This record gives sequence, C-alpha cells and structure tokens, in this order.
Amino acid sequence: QIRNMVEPMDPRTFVSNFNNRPILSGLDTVWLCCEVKTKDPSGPPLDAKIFQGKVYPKAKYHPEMRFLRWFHKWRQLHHDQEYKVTWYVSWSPCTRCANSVATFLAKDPKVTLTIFVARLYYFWKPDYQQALRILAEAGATMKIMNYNEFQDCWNKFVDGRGKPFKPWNNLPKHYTLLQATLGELLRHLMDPGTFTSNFNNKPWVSGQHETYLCYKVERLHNDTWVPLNQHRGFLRNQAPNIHGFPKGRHAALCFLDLIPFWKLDGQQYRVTCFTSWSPCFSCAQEMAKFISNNEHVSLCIFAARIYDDQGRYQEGLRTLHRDGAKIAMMNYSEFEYCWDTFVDRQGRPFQPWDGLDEHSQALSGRLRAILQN
RNA sequence: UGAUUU
Ligand SMILES: [Zn+2]
Ligand SMILES: [Zn+2]
Repeated sequence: QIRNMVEPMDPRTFVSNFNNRPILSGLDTVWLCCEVKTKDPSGPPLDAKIFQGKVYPKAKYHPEMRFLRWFHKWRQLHHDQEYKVTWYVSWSPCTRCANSVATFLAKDPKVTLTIFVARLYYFWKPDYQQALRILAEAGATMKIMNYNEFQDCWNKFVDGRGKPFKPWNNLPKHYTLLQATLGELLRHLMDPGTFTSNFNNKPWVSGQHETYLCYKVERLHNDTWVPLNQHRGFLRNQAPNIHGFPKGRHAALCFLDLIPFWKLDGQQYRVTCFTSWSPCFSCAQEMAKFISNNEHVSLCIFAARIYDDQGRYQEGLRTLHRDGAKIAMMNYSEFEYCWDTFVDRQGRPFQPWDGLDEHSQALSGRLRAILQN
C-alpha cells in the first residue's frame, strides 16, 4: 500500500502547503505527491513518492526534476511496461520544469502524466501561461485539485491517524476561480455538440436546466474598442453539492467572480458574455450590484434564450438595463462569433440550426416587451 | 497575501 511506499507527511505540512487560496505569499517550497501505475488503474500503484523542493534559487531541485531523476533510476530497476503517472503538486510548474517535463514526455510515448495542482504559480504571466501550454501539448493532462483530490491526497500521503480530511474555508470558491483560469490559459474550447445543444434558441424541450457562458473583454483605445486577447473563455453553472456550493452557483455569478481576479486597471473596459439562458432574478441583482461598483467596466449580456425563473426575472432584466448593462438576444452574428471563437470546431464553419432567425426575432420582441413594462 | 527564477 501507499502508506508503506512513502513516509506520510505531517497533517500541518499538508494543510499549509495545499491550501488553494490562489494568491498566497510565504509558501516558498513546492510539494509533489506521485503514484506510478500500470496501464490498468486497478490495484495499488507500483510505487508512490513524496518530493519537495525550494522555489528559489535552483529549479534543478524543484520536485518535478527530483521526480524525473528518481523515475529514470526506478525504471532501470523494473521490468519495462507502459506507465500512467499521477502528480498532486502544491504549486503548478515553473517555466523550466514545464519545459523539462514536456521534453521528457515528448520523447517517451510509454509514459502518460496527469498533474493535479492546488494553486497556479504566476498564472497571469505570459511566459508561465506559454510554458503550461507547451506541457499540455506534450500530452500532460492538467487539472485543478478539487475536494475529491485533496481528500485522496490526504488519505494516501498524509499521516492523518485515521481522521478524515477537513476542508478549509473557501475551497470551492478557490477551485472555481482556478479552474476557469486554467481553462483560459490552456485555451480550452467548447465541445461542438455541447455548444449546438445548449445555444439552440428554439423553445427549450429538455428537462435539463444548465447554463453555459462565453466571455471576452475589450479595452477602449483612441475612441475605438480593441480586443484584449487575455481574458477570453467559457464556463458553466455549478450544480449543488455539499462539498462544493451547497446551493449551487449560477453561471452569471461565476462570471462575475472572475472580473476582480483579472485585476483590470483604471482604463475603460467592456466585458461581454454570451449566455445560453438570460440570468434569473438573483443573478441579475448581483450583476446590477457589480455595475454599481465598477464604473470603468461596461457589461454587455447576450442571451440565447429567455429564462422564466417562475419569479421576478422580468424585473431583474429591467433593473440591469436601467443600470446601464446592454441586454440583447443573440442573433446569427453572435452565434457564429461564438462558434468561431469558443468552440472546438476544427476548421468547420458555423451551420445554423433550423429557425434560428425566426426564434431570434420572436425572443427579441419578447425582450423588448419586458424592457418596456 | 498578485507572491526574490540564476
Ligand atoms: Zn520548477
Ligand atoms: Zn441565476
């Protein structure tokens, strides 16, 4: 078992180093817990290790490089076969480790690697974004640690003495910010079936209530709105879960959460979202509050369909429009733009669904009527 | 807590 393959770390070492607050000073060591398995995930791993290394000053002693040196020797001592490796790392890799690991994976197709990260290190710096993309392109699967992964790491690698994992405050909030940020910098694209199913604007017939939201940012420069290529991406609502958001978190709120995290300066910005459902009353109230607090940020909301929340949704849309948000129903040009920009389309052009224009006209008339009452 | 990279 893993407990006999590693010396489990002190619980305080784990809790302090794997806390997932995205902005965290004082944590000058990187920790890496790993499992080496066969192609078959069943059974215990072949081996498991804990590595650590100081962030500064020598990247050669970061735990990713210690892992590489260990793994080379270990493979010499065991009969060769394909390996699936999993890492739980407290900080995501620096540019040097990202490139070294990418080189290693690109030269060795017998090894595949999954990296779960507690926090993103310098996620806002383009050299780090680029190096994480290089690592992804070499085949590494990179994900943010969520509750299940912290619990698994606790059970396997920590001297918990039979006590269960206890989540810290704001674990889910931190997770959602980091997962959106990682999707941004890896340039994740939406599945085309997912897009077409969720943005079709005919009367909704599925029992599912889910909201997908694409977003982008423009900056005002010499009276012209210019693109800001950094903060562009998509997200969806978080369904309720007692270990996540117990009452869920709607897509509009996750979107709003991202804007302060971007640390926009004092210039004028226009933030646009393309959401498959118009916001419910709660979401519209929160967006109105945001507008009240961020004068330099102009909000533009394009919706595929109008969501009747069985409540005060019309009042929410009216309040948003009155407070200066642009609210409009998506037309052909917005659907095509989202297909071209946010969707994993693999060179294929946008193919409109039947009735797109007719549905857009009827929805736009309904939105006009709501805004005029 | 925007967080010393040779
Ligand atoms: Zn490193
Ligand atoms: Zn809502």
